[PDB]
Amino acid sequence: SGFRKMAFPSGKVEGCMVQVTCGTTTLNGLWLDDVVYCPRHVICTSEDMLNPNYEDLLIRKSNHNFLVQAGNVQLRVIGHSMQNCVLKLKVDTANPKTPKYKFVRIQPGQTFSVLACYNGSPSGVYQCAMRPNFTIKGSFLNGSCGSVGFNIDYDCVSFCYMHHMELPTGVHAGTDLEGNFYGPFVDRQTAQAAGTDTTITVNVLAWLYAAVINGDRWFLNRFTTTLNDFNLVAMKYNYEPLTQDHVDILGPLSAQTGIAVLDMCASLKELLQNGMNGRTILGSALLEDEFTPFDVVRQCSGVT
Amino acid sequence: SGFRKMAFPSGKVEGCMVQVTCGTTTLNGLWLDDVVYCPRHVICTSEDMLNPNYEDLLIRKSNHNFLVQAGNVQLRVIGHSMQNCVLKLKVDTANPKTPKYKFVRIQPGQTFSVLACYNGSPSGVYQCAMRPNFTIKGSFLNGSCGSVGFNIDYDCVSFCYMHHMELPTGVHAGTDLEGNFYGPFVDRQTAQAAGTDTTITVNVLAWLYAAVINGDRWFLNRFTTTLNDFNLVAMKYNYEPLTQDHVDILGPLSAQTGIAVLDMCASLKELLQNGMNGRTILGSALLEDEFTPFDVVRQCSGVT
Ligand SMILES: O=C(Cc1cccc(Cl)c1)Nc1cncc2cccnc12
Ligand SMILES: O=C(Cc1cccc(Cl)c1)Nc1cncc2cccnc12
Repeated sequence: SGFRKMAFPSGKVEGCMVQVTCGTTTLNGLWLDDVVYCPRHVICTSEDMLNPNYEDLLIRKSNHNFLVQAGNVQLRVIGHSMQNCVLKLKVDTANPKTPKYKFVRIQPGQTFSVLACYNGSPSGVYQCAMRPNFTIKGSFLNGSCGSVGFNIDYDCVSFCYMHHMELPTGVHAGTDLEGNFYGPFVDRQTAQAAGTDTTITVNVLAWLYAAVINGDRWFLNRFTTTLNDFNLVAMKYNYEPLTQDHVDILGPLSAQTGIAVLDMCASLKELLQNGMNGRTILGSALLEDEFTPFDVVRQCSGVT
Repeated sequence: SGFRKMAFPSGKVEGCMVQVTCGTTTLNGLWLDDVVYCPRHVICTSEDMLNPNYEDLLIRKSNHNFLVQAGNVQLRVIGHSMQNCVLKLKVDTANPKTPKYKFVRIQPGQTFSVLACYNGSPSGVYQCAMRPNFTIKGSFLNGSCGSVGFNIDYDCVSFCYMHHMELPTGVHAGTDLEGNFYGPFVDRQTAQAAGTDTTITVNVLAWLYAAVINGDRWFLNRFTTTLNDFNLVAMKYNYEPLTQDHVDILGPLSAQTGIAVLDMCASLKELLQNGMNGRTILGSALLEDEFTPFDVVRQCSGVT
């Protein structure tokens, strides 16, 4: 019993973190096999970040300018290339601690763990969701660039995010491990619109099922709704429209609790229209959307 | 910017987890140097848990009855002893992955990370507080016994908690690494009073300072209070009385923000008396007490 914002164990990722320095900028890199991945803005000075021409800036750099240090040991750089917004530094030594891994592009609404790092050293781990507007509400300070987001399935780490930037609004933007930004962001010191965010409906429903499993049931009502009626309410409250694909992935939670997905939608509709009335659900006074249906089943079944 | 319920990176602890089996019960153990620590109830069957005489139950067991497996490799047990509610299994091999460590008894109100494990395998990591009533509001399923709580200072892991039991109320109880229960609990299948819990005032104030640092300032008011006046309000709302020792540990956060501790107490007093009025602070609609002043400074300064 109990329900927490649980992160994946970070050990497999801690073994991949290194410090990358170029000129006077230092950030984090991810060492997998014989390649170190890091944000390409490691080649910029603060003056360059205004409107950087990364191709020209990288031309002035050579392999010996990229200082890569894995804990205490120095790595020898034998190649460098820019792929989208990431630099790939080929090193002469394969990381002996490379776990089984994949590079994945996650969908908005999906969750992942972040291992926040500074100077190649891990500082903390937390769980978060990729917002529908492709930002993340992380906890990151200067020097955290190059920290990564990931998920783990048994022995395989699927890397989905590399941290690059904090918007003027205090939210975070980054790329997949091929250097493609999630969302419309560019790696420049310019104000950039994140765009309208929405609440991840399928995740709120999954968390309501997690509440029922853990004993919080006060919000269950005698009502039902339809996808159409629920979606009129979701529109009004800035929630993502619920589809049959979302109902389908909620199937296991519906079977576990015996509560039909549309009946749980009616509970969600009532909570959106009336609020919580000073009550809480799983220690929260708001509707939580950072747990996917897969996260709820994993946490409520103990997958290792 | 951003503020998350951040856990310590769990890699150093993942390297210590093993599976311990005795008879038909399997739980987790912590392998440090040549000793494996685990809850002593690993020697019980379900029938024994009613009123176990652990001394008699352990007398029927020999070294060869304790099966300890570290991932895939089997450990040879050359000694066993019971210390309070933990068993210490001496093994013939020192754990090569033993980090620098200490065994500490944490105070109520302090925080720590839990590495939830099943069958010696890590499943997730989360941050929590030891409640004033010596329970923890964890996320644990059957088989999670032996999972540990810890803090990390640079390269040293201070182990503070070993999980033992879930109370009928769904909250969790466990011991320090010398096997002493936190709180009045006994390792028996009997209903046990946890006792009145309270909100950790110093931690709510620390989190309010974290909110100001991260830009959430709507709750700041034109008022001040005294320790005596604030404590009348704290009494009414089931908050721990604030002392000068708590004001002293809030000093760094007061210096960072320029907000006197008693002025922040007046903000807390107003939030307790009026509620949040449908507003949020750091993504929460309630007053959070799972961040200590040290946690706030660590997260807002990036200690690795
Ligand atoms: O945003 C930047 C630097 C930057 C500037 C423009 C474009 C790009 Cl790609 C990167 N770095 C940081 C990341 N996360 C959090 C922060 C907190 C404080 C200060 N810097 C932070
Ligand atoms: O509480 C027990 C077993 C037990 C019974 C009596 C005394 C003692 Cl020391 C231990 N184990 C579990 C721990 N945490 C969470 C659980 C969730 C479901 C089922 N068991 C759980």
